Amino acid sequence: MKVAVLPGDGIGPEVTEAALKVLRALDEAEGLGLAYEVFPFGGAAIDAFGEPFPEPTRKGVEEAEAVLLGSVGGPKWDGLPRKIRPETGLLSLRKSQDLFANLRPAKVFPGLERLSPLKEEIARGVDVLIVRELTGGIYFGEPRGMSEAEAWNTERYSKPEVERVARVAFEAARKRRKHVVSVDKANVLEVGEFWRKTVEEVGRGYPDVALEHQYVDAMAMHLVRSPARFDVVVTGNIFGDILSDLASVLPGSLGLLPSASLGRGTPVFEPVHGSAPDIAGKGIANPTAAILSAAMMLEHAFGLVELARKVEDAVAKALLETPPPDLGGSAGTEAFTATVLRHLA
Amino acid sequence: MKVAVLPGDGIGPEVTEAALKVLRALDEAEGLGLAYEVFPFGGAAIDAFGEPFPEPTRKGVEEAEAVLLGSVGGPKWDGLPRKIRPETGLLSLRKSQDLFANLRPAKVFPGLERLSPLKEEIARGVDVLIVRELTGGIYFGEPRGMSEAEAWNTERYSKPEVERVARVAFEAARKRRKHVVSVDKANVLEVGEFWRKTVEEVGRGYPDVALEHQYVDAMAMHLVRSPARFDVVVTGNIFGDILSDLASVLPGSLGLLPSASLGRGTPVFEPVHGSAPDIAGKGIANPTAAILSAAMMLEHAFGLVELARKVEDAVAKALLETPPPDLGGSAGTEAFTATVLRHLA
Repeated sequence: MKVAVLPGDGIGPEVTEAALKVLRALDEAEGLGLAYEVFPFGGAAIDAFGEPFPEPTRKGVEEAEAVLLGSVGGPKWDGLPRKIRPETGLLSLRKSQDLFANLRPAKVFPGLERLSPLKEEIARGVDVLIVRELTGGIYFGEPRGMSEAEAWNTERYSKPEVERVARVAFEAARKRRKHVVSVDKANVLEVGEFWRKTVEEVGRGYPDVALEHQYVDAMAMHLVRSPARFDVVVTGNIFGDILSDLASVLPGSLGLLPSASLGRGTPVFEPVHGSAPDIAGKGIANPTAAILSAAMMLEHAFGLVELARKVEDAVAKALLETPPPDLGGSAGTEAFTATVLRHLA
Repeated sequence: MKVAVLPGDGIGPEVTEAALKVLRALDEAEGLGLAYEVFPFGGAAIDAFGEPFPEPTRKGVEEAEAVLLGSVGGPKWDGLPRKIRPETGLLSLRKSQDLFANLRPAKVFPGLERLSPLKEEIARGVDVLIVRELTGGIYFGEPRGMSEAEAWNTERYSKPEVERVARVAFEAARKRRKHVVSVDKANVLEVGEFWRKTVEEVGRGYPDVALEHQYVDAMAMHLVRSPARFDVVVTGNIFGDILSDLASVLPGSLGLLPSASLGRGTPVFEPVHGSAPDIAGKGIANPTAAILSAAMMLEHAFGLVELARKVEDAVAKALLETPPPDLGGSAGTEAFTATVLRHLA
């Protein structure tokens, strides 16, 4: 199990090490053959190397089986040339490994329905994975322009772009509850219609996985009214962006959320939360998102789904047993990682 | 006050007459100079005339100051040629009057936070009006197509299309709480950027109204986390469609929602709910949406905002005092219209 570990900035070192504590603990207990090396990325790399993604890290990410990424970014680097800012190294990293699917799961863990914006009864059992196409669609479409008189942008998708994101949806669903919802605007848009028939054609290779389709405006409505009804959700890039952010607020605790970017090259697992420089070194940073990113790595980079589940369960019990300051408790980083390991043992 | 009344199908006759009872009651009490004539539309018109929008109604809508529209649609007409279906007469009606802005308000009335999907504390005080651009954007953009290899669609807007929907937002905000949020994707899209600077230029003529801008994916997140923060929301057509449906589920009682379509010609005020043929003639249909459409008519077609508010208040008190079957009570159509009139007197 070859991991490139890119802690980054701020709380990045702290939360990344908490996830490595879970992983080393599983490696001793099951013999996963863990091997990892820590590499400079982000602001630390700009300061030490002069660019956020230097060639040592490029090579190390190139040679690894997965990246456990921390958090990148800081005011010190915010004014730099776009070429070398922290935010841009994240895009260089995605590009180098041709990652075309962002996976953002939102889950209301047992006993934390209290944190949801939705009423308990709706929040109970939500566990949905949003698969967002990353490389195409309107942010990248041509033709595009603006004049004094008008502006234009093109939502364009080819059969390969849809097909590849559809297979990561289908494959992900097999590792969870065997249901996929593809979301489109097939009733008004050619893109919609084309997307739908390409996912339905791809669906055929996955007989063991159910597929239905929803129009995006009905899908936003269901994500507030009955989000517990969904397992995996797949859609294009801008709708994936709108629907991953919609689903992200449903647990009501944004710092808990893990992320993964999957593609042709080395996959990247990271927390959705930023580098939170303001509390770096205090040992209060909530590691839940970084430990859950480690769990997504086991599931999606090594196929160790059952291990991923076990880690999630330990996290779930820990959030109840010694809630972090974010959930109104007092358990600092170490203390919280400890009760996860304590449930893991 | 010249009104063309188009009751339509199913519960259309029943709920439309309940709204006319409120209006005749205000007309006697204040001397509004109410004048209305009832015209065939929808399925009733297909059956009597052979088309859902016949020339008598076209002319009557042409000569009126506002349309109070009921609900249109029925299985009997669902198989007909697209040219003459009920759904298509609604589009012919919009076209004839060049209505370019759909206004959908979602409001959690006092004491009905219980019905919301969101926790009480978030649902309390939500009252947001979504203004959706109706004529342009991607559903209508050229170029558009599909081949075996790819599909394409164009999100295109000209300075006039944005400018006109922006002024109905600004004007609507003046009649409520003096704040507008315009929503875009200005950070990635040319359309976004262009939309933003055209609304900010239009904002200048409305010094008495505040303007801020939000990216759509952040705006979906806020509509679940703090929707009470917003007065009027304006955006393009597909985002207006996604965000009007998102906000519509927040009261948790879809049958209550009024709608208005505003433009160059005669404005149309209607309930969001369909014709509900199954309960037509039973006198159980909830009139709240049709009475609230009458109130939106007073506000947006005649500028009688204070009267509109008074009607809304009577509705609010009535929903608490004699809740309809939909809110778990027993008050049928008549009974509920009566306690509105009783608060209105």
